[PDB]
Amino acid sequence: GSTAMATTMEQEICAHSMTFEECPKCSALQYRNGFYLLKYDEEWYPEELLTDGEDDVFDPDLDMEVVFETQ
Ligand SMILES: [Zn+2]
Repeated sequence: GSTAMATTMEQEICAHSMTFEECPKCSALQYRNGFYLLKYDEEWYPEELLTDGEDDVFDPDLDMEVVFETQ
Protein backbone atom coordinates (compact mmCIF):
# COMPACT_ATOMS: atom_id res chain seq x y z
CA GLY A 1 0.00 0.00 0.00
CA SER A 2 1.61 3.14 -1.38
CA THR A 3 5.02 1.38 -1.72
CA ALA A 4 5.17 0.91 2.07
CA MET A 5 3.33 -1.87 3.84
CA ALA A 6 0.22 0.28 4.26
CA THR A 7 2.21 2.93 6.18
CA THR A 8 2.76 0.64 9.19
CA MET A 9 6.31 1.96 9.80
CA GLU A 10 5.25 5.57 10.58
CA GLN A 11 8.79 7.00 10.60
CA GLU A 12 8.06 9.73 8.01
CA ILE A 13 9.83 8.15 5.07
CA CYS A 14 9.36 9.60 1.60
CA ALA A 15 11.33 11.03 -1.31
CA HIS A 16 10.74 14.54 0.02
CA SER A 17 10.11 14.24 3.78
CA MET A 18 6.68 12.95 4.86
CA THR A 19 4.97 9.56 5.10
CA PHE A 20 3.94 7.45 2.10
CA GLU A 21 0.31 8.47 2.79
CA GLU A 22 1.41 12.04 2.06
CA CYS A 23 3.91 10.91 -0.62
CA PRO A 24 1.71 12.15 -3.56
CA LYS A 25 1.52 15.54 -1.81
CA CYS A 26 5.30 15.56 -1.31
CA SER A 27 5.83 14.63 -4.94
CA ALA A 28 3.49 17.39 -6.09
CA LEU A 29 5.16 19.95 -3.82
CA GLN A 30 8.73 19.66 -5.06
CA TYR A 31 8.23 17.71 -8.34
CA ARG A 32 11.91 16.63 -8.53
CA ASN A 33 11.95 14.54 -5.33
CA GLY A 34 15.14 12.66 -6.18
CA PHE A 35 13.77 12.19 -9.71
CA TYR A 36 11.19 9.68 -8.48
CA LEU A 37 8.91 10.75 -11.33
CA LEU A 38 10.76 10.11 -14.57
CA LYS A 39 8.31 12.27 -16.54
CA TYR A 40 9.53 15.44 -14.76
CA ASP A 41 12.87 15.39 -16.57
CA GLU A 42 13.04 17.15 -19.94
CA GLU A 43 15.30 14.48 -21.46
CA TRP A 44 13.16 11.83 -19.64
CA TYR A 45 16.39 10.12 -18.46
CA PRO A 46 17.40 11.96 -15.24
CA GLU A 47 20.84 12.20 -13.67
CA GLU A 48 19.53 10.34 -10.62
CA LEU A 49 17.58 7.32 -11.82
CA LEU A 50 17.07 5.89 -8.36
CA THR A 51 14.12 6.65 -6.14
CA ASP A 52 15.18 8.93 -3.31
CA GLY A 53 15.48 7.16 0.01
CA GLU A 54 17.08 9.21 2.74
CA ASP A 55 18.60 12.36 1.25
CA ASP A 56 19.87 10.44 -1.78
CA VAL A 57 19.58 13.45 -4.07
CA PHE A 58 22.21 16.21 -3.99
CA ASP A 59 24.57 14.04 -1.95
CA PRO A 60 27.64 16.21 -2.96
CA ASP A 61 27.76 19.60 -1.24
CA LEU A 62 26.07 22.35 -3.19
CA ASP A 63 25.14 24.93 -0.56
CA MET A 64 26.40 25.54 2.97
CA GLU A 65 22.85 25.79 4.27
CA VAL A 66 21.11 22.47 4.03
CA VAL A 67 17.59 22.97 2.81
CA PHE A 68 15.97 19.97 1.13
CA GLU A 69 14.40 22.19 -1.50
CA THR A 70 17.39 23.90 -3.01
CA GLN A 71 17.83 24.81 -6.64
ZN1 LIG B 1 7.94 11.09 -2.09
